[PDB]
Amino acid sequence: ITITGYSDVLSAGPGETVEFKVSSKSPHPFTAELVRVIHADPNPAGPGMRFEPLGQVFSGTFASFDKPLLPGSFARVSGVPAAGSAAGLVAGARIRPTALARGDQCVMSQWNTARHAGFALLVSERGLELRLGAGTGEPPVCVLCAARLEVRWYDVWFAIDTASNRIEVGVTEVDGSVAAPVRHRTLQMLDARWRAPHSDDAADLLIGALEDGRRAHFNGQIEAPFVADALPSYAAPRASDFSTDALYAAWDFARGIDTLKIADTTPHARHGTLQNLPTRAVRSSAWNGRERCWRTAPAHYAAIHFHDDDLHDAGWSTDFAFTVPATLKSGAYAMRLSVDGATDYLPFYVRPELGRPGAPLVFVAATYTYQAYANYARGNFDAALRDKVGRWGAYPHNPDDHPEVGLATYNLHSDGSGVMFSSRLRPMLTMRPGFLTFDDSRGSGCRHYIADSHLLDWLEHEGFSFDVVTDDDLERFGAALLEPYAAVLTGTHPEYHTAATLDALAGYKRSGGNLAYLGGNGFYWRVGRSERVPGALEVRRTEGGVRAWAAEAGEYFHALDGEYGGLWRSSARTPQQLVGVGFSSQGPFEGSHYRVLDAARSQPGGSLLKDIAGPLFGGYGLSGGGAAGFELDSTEAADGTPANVIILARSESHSAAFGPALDALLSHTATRARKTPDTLIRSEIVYYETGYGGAVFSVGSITFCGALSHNDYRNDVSTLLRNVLIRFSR
Amino acid sequence: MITITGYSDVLSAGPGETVEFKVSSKSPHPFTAELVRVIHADPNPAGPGMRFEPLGQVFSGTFASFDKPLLPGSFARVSGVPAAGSAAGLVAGARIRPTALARGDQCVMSQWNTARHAGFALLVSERGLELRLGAGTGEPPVCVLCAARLEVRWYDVWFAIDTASNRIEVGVTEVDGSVAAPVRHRTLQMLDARWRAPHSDDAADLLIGALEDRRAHFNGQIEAPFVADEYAAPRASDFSTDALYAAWDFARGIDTLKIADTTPHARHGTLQNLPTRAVRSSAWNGRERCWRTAPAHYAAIHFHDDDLHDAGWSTDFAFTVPATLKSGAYAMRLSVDGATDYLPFYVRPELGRPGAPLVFVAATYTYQAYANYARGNFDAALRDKVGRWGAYPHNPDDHPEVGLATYNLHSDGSGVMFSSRLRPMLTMRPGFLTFDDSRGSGCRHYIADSHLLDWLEHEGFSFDVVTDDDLERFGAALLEPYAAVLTGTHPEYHTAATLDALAGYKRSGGNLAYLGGNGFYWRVGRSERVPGALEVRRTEGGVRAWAAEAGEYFHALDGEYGGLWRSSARTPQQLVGVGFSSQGPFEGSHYRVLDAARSQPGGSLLKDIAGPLFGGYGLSGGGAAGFELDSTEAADGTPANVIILARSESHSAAFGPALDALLSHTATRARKTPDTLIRSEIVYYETGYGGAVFSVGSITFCGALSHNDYRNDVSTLLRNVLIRFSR
Repeated sequence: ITITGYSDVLSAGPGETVEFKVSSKSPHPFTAELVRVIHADPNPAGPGMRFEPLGQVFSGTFASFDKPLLPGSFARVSGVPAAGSAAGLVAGARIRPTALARGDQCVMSQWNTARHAGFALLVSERGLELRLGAGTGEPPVCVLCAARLEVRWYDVWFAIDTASNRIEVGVTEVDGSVAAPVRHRTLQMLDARWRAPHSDDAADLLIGALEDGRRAHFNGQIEAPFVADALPSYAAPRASDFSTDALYAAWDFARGIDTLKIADTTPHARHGTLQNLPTRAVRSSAWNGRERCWRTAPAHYAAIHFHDDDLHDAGWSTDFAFTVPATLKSGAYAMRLSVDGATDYLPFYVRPELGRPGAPLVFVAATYTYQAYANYARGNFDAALRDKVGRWGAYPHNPDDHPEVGLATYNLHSDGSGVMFSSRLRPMLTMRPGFLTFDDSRGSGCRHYIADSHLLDWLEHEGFSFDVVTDDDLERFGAALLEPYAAVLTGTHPEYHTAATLDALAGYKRSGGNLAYLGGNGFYWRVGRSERVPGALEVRRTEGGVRAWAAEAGEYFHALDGEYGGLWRSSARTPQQLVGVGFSSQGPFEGSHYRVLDAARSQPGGSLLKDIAGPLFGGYGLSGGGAAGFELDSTEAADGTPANVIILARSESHSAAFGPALDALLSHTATRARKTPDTLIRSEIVYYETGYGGAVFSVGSITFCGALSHNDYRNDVSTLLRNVLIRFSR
Repeated sequence: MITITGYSDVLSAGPGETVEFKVSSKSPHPFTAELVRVIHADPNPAGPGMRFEPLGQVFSGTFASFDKPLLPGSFARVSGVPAAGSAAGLVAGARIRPTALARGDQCVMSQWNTARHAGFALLVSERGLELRLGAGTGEPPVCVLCAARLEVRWYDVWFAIDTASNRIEVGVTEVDGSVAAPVRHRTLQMLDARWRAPHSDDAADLLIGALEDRRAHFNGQIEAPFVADEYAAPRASDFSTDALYAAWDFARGIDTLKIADTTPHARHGTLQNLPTRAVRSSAWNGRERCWRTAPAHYAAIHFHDDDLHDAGWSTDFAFTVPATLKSGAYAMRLSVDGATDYLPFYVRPELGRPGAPLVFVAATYTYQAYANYARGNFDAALRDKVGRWGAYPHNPDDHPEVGLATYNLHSDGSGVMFSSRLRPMLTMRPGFLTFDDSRGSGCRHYIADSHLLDWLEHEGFSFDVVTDDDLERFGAALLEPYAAVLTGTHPEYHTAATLDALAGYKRSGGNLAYLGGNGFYWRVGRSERVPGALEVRRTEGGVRAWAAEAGEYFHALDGEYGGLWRSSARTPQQLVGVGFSSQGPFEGSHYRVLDAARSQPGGSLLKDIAGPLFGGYGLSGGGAAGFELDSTEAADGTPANVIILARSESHSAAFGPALDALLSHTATRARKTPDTLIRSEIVYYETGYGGAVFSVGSITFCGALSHNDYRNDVSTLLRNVLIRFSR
């Protein structure tokens, strides 16, 4: 990737600053040009790429620097002497290694590279290894304790004892009640192959990695590491076996589970800092199932889960800054970067000032959802799609070929556990104009930021001015930010929300506003977030539902904010309470048509179908060739669809590959309302008045907006949306 | 009409222990009780038919018949209290969430001296909120209606009698003021000496949830009732506490049957028929999910007009186990006027004093969870089949007076979380048929388990019997003396204690024979505080007759996290190597031997089984592999040394995957297609502790044992296993 980057914020209002951070592998400086993005789907059968060049609002040329991406989580303890004394050195931890086949993985190390002094305790398929620095002249001392370690809890340690002149390296299985508990040690004569360190041997202490030139990132859980300077007053030594004058450090990971800090409990207070956001709020060895909430039982959660592909905050220097001029209208923009024929875009949004709308409509860019899906390496970037990317001139870089940009919460880590965090402080290839997600046999295969530009393009063509706010903005400002608008429109797929963003949308309905839910599968998953950890989103896929992975029992509560994660249904807030329909069926990326219930034309809101002949409509579009496709929502009175709901149309004839949303099932033959599951395979367009003054219009299909521009913006789907927004702006 | 039925206080007793039998008999003649040992309880003409050993010379009696009633519907009784009110008047109210207003008058709170026509009652209905005041011996009661259309939401309800201003007020206000059209209604009526301050002789019990005139059982949640002696609803916090007659906080004692009064009057009460505690109250906002650490979010109780726990029937006779009566499955045959019933119980061996090499576990937790399951399938054809086969004559579908199963919904649509064993349990009767089985007997649980006990006796295997309740009490020590432990056809429901007894038994070096399907799936809650009650909350997902509400996942009885054992980090495969993977209709199919299996260890078990198929027959759905199926899953803990000896094939299309094993409708947790779940796998493996495990992973496996007079491949297979396990 010749040039890429990211921004610190994804939105800013008048007078606010966005910092852009670029990494470029060219020897020449790069150019940045401000553009407004109009249409981002490069399918020739569609409107194609469309920008408004705004080079005179902002343009620059800036020096190029190759900034690196370094995945893998670990903890650093800084400002510490080299551990050890003339009596010796002891260090250990309780561990659960989840992926020993991936090579040397360091539990704990302290390594002064220039002086070749220090220690390292690693695990691998060969067992437990101690590496001791031997000075300028000699290769490192290395002691292996051979053992076959499984994905289970172990105590591991090493002890250097000068008095008896021995090095001990040992591992013991924590649960003694199993058939064959592992207990091995290796004893080796010390023989002045080690001596007490000098003040200049000092170096940082790492947990989870080794810094001897950063490598050997650990996979799995680590709990209660400690370091001692003397013998205690065969079994594994632990922090409690020592008098506190021998303890160099004993870290208890249960303290500060919503922070990046690891606390030392000795009077030394040698605290440390986690890098690249490993997973806290996970079970530790004391967990027995009587406690499920880390907030009231921290001792059952005294572990951290490290992953050699964790990625959060690249730390890239800022190359240029941008302040929104008070005259620049609210909208979807990007900084176009250029070097040596290569392009990238840094997308961002200009947010209207609070209470000072610039248009009657406001669009919500579903950045929480974009971030949850960021850099989803789907394993689908094959020959046909790689070739399709060039023919259409689409964005060239896919996460499948570029694993250095990290994973999406829809991926698994290298140890097979679910990816619970997604950072926006890294290049987000999936949030790029012209990016293709699927090799769509019948359309463009576009999603999220790119699919949403179908709507923004259609709005501008049909003469609707609109402002833009993001999920972060609703998080910051609440319902007050939406209140001034005659209508709020969502993207194609607002899957991910916090209670604050749900509350903003609800409070907007209560203010009397109109809500146009123009997507499918909205309001499904909770995310967690925190002021302490900006730029990170947390997803825990609890209980059930349609999910790329399952959270483990007892790890259902978010680390960042302490809230119960998973499906919004599992926090008593169904989609149908917000928008009258809810996720009911999922299939492949293919669309179908709607059939008007013409009974609707008489009933309230049926005038919305004025100038749509029927009975069917919408059998076309840039997303799978059909206005009702991919993921579908339908009414359910038992989940809170209001009694005054007017079902205006219902989709039919999807392929057999469409199936029911698991969380709507009591069994494979019965839904929660005790219907057959096949009645879930349908998208229902509904309209209803909220009783607050305004109304709701919901389509319940992710591909609905992919039909808007069909046959040069003249089609039944375009007529329907014009009708809705004309109605909503009276 | 059920002429004679009854139940026992306990379902098992060891030497020197007593079982009390409680009978209701509608005959004017006395009934006889006779001890029998149950051999085979399946009345299918094509099978071994009913089979008992009469033990009338061990115990027989004759007893007077008494018609004892069944009275469903939960409520709270506060007794030993004066009649509420003062010369200034009377105020009473509560926060409620009514779940079924169409079912008629439902009493929030009442105190009614019937002889004196004195007291009050506040009720809700589709017509609104009604006050009834006693008016004295000569006159019918005063009634004040406040008309309103109430939905399933939280409301404050009240009435206030104020003599100074000569007004009666009845009112209801919707708790959530932020909704579009919040309900606020009241009715004002002039008092005019139509009510007067109570006298000491007007005293009577104060009820919450029903009226004693017992009728008008309430459906829904009640929170913070109280009594004191523009406009807003009065609440307990509005009163000086010496004007407060009582204010109950349901958050205290959530794991008890007691409701606490917070005034110095301490007018506590006792819940009847086991209403549902540990449920959300009005303050619940989603930040708390555990009642044990956030009681203020759970200060409501959910009443149901069909709750039923503890009939309170008097004991008619008792039986003490003689040291000479061997451990086994017995029953008390009741007899009067041509009518028969059976009261089943078990004789449990003494701890540490085995009487046989084998011990069988009667899965009484599973029986109880399914007790009196009214399936809606007792139609002409099955009613006709029941008479022809001479089967047990009474079905829950015809007798709602015996209450529901945890597989039913209450009349308000909420899940049935509790099942009492202190009531007639029609489904645990010899000869009771559950299904109209086109290919067999349609038998389940206690009756299906007797397929196995009959086969054991035929083949010369002596065996002792313990129940789930026994493992709860005694643990692995009760199992240790036996060379093998055998399960029933379907040990679905378990506690941490019963799982631990079986696991600890494996670690002691024992042999385990899992002869069923869908075992070790659901958690139950229980407590010594409430003997005879079992609790089920169907949390998260899985194949479930109903879904628990978010935030109500912890048991009231024991504070434990309910639902699937998977959701408490204990898969079936950790215990028996296979786990629930497919569910279908009551139909069985055959197994196919895995050709590798005969070579590696445990392959001798297939000795003298031709193959490659076997077991395409049986009294349960016509096949040894049917109904609910278990299979291996390495990701769920199937031990690496597991030997898959056979695998079922050719189940009907109606068979589908276990929901909790799915990440989506096209992928399992191990990322395979769901169709690979549709299979029963018989496995064998060594535990590493000295003994081995044999699991069949099929509910209908033992319905094949007696096929062709006990000579058949399934019978050969089980015989091989048990001789191996008893060497």
